[PDB]
Amino acid sequence: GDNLAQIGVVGLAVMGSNLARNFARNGNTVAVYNRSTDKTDKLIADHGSEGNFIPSATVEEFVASLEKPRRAIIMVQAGNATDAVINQLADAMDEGDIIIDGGNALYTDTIRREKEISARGLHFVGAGISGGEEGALNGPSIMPGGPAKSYESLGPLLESIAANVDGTPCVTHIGPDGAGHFVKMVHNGIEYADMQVIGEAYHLLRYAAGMQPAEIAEVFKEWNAGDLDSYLIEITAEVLSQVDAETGKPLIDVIVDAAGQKGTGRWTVKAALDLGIATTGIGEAVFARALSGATSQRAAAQGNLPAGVLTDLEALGVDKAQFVEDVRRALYASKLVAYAQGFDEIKAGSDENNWDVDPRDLATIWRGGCIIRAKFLNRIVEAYDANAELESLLLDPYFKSELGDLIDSWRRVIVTATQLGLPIPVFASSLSYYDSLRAERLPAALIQGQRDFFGAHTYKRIDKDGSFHTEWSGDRSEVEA
Amino acid sequence: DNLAQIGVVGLAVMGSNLARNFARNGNTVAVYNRSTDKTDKLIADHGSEGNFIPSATVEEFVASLEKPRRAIIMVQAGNATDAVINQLADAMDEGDIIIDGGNALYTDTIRREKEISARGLHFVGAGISGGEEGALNGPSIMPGGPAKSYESLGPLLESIAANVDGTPCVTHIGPDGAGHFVKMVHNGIEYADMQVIGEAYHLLRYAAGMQPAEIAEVFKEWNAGDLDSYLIEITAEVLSQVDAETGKPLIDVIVDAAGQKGTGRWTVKAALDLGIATTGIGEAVFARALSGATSQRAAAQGNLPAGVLTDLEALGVDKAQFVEDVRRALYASKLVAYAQGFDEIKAGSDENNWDVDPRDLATIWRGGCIIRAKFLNRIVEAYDANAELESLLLDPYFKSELGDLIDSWRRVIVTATQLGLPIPVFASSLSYYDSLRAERLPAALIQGQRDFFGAHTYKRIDKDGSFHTEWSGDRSEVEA
Repeated sequence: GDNLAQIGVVGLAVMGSNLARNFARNGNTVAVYNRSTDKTDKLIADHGSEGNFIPSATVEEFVASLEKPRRAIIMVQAGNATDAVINQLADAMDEGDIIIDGGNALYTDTIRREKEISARGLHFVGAGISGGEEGALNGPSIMPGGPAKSYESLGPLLESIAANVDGTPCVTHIGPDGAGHFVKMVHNGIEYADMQVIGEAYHLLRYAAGMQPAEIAEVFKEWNAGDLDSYLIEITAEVLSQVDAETGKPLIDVIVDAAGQKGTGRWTVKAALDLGIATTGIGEAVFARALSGATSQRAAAQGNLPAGVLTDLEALGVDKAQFVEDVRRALYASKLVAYAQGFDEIKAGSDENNWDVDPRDLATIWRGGCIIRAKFLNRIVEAYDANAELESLLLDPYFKSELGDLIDSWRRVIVTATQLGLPIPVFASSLSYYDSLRAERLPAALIQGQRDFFGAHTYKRIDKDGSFHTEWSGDRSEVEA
Repeated sequence: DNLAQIGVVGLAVMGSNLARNFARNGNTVAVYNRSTDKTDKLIADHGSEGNFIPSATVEEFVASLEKPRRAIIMVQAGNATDAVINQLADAMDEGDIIIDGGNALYTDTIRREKEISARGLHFVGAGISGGEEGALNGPSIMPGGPAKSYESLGPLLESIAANVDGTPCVTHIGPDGAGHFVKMVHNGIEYADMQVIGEAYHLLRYAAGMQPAEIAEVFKEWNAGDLDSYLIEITAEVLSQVDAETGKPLIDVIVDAAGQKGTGRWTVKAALDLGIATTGIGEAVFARALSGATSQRAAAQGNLPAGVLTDLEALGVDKAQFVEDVRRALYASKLVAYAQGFDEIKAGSDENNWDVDPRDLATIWRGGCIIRAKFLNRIVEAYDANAELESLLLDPYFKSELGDLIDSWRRVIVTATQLGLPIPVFASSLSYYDSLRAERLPAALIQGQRDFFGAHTYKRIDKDGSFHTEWSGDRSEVEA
């Protein structure tokens, strides 16, 4: 009846609350539960006007106040807190019901949980939810994984709260089991890289070009008009514009430059290492966060490492404005490299786990409700639309056409930065990855040689299939392995 | 009597070679292998090398060991290793010693310690380097476990360990998984050492135009100086080898796909979760992953725009100043890799309660290991002078060297970029260096970005406490 809810949310911290309210604000009847009932009461009291909520003090009431097939969404801390609730819902649920973790869960746990829960006759969906607390309230990006029959009852509910971009719901069936939580973690990694490339551009503009932060804010606003158009560059301009009331100096000059990597960024570069994917952009970005928090080591390194002979833009004879454009092109290229790696990681996760994930879906639903939202994503959708089996976003004709006009600026940026001794982790590592991909012969041939010498590790040959070994200690003849 | 002092479980190449190491060094060695065919091949071929006491069952193997019983496990890492451990503990006496010598994950070793520690026994996780020739001819052995066990075990281990200037390349590392942890960091450092040699060889061949034969000759020249290493010495051989079938240099015929299928990745994962910037080892592992992506390489080869490129001739760069500039970029990039590697040891040591002495490692890595080089003595000296040295880069010797390395370092990154050649570790290392020097890093901006979109608080250089700016409202600042 109308006394039954279409969806329910277990765990009413700010995030679980915001998501329940979002379901209620878009005309869904929503059941809400929390072990400590005090939280439930505070939702009803302070936000009950936003729509039609059905509160329960027990798990068995919650499950009884839900229409069928029963959709419940868990929004408690990741790990053991989560498994607790999952077991409680299955004890109480009937066969054919759908259980959903919407918390930030390692995708390996999601596969374990999906096997066990499906075996118990139920249905398990792991659902990535970006946008933090704001997105959860006003429109997130939803990335759900589980049985495709479950998105049939779940899909239209999520399409009602999801961020909308040009009439299209920023949510779609990702693939089976852990695909959703996997793609959310890749998206958290591709954000560290986005924040890092912007940082690098800012650093080169402040210390090579001698631009104050208010003036750099203006340059980002103008770049936000072009191809780089993104929510992150938009807000970066707001931050650099800010002034500290107390001191009168730019707010950024009064913030301790120490940013922990205590987040998801490190899980992305780990699966990359496990799937054998060169994610140098996200890696360098995660590493750069670690280095910033080395307070004792930075204090001791300060002014104590030799710089070498350094020049400036004036002595090089470099026009400020030409250099600003060059940094913009270096930024763009480095973002492309980061994304090409991230989408490689997606394709490798998908093959390893037989997921059949469509990169087009991710590029489409990441246009709203998350921090990486940018017009840029549309060209990734188009690229895969033109060639499902594109071996790299770099090889898409549009992007390959762009690289043609980026490359010289990119090279000039790494050269100039070295000549002024300025930190450029992603810009420089992206160009090395680029020049690596385009090379006919890499120094791995010699690594194979070293390994065969010290460990009889074997090497393959260009002209003949199978493994081979040189009798290094012996006659230096070559034999089959 | 008629008892073995030490026993080896796992009679494949590592294990048979190890058992044969103990025997050749005049200990009596018990040998047992689940499948008995291997236990036979050993006695059949290498039984003449020393006194082996072979067993078909775990009971017989444990019956042949002198008390306190010492058995080394040399089998597949993972489920195969956890099984042999229970089979041993189910037959051993209180006070006996189980040693795992395989490439174990250090978190399983810490857990295996407490499981076995409980049952009255002692558990040792021992990193064994040097592959199969080192297992026979002299490995570096990095044992972690209870100190009171090294007393029984050390003298046996010192009898087979690689020996350098009369000092044995084995010593107690620290409690539980300390030994397996430093073995994993030694393997990560090995990838960086190999990658920097690659980058140099690449710039000598593609920027200077030297053929393999000539690169060999300049590598033996560098081996007389400060860079003396086993890796550079073998590199010159590899580079001199000619493939008989075609007549072209053997490395021109090798598929240039390394493959990161090793333990190099376990180092970066550990670094990532310990809050340590491992850009050298990281980029080294990344470069291996990239080399192996055949189909993406076939597709990108000749299809990505290079830009305008120059050569050394048009830059007016002298070949001889360039080859010495490359030598210094390699020396500095390797020094960055070692400093990050030793920061990971500090962190991992501090994360547990290990008190690991970095000096022991630089000392026992001088033999057995592929990374053995004269350079390690300088790391020992750096930590003798300052036990709390914040970075190897700051140790006065290393810092004095960097003074003379930095200008060549910058010219190499610059020249490589202008010739479109890939130099990942050389370039990652310089940004890390320039990061360490910077008074203000981009993390200040990142804190601002996070406070705006996630109310993720920030800190201030003047006042104390955490602060947030009402970005969506007044844009004022309110402590939280």
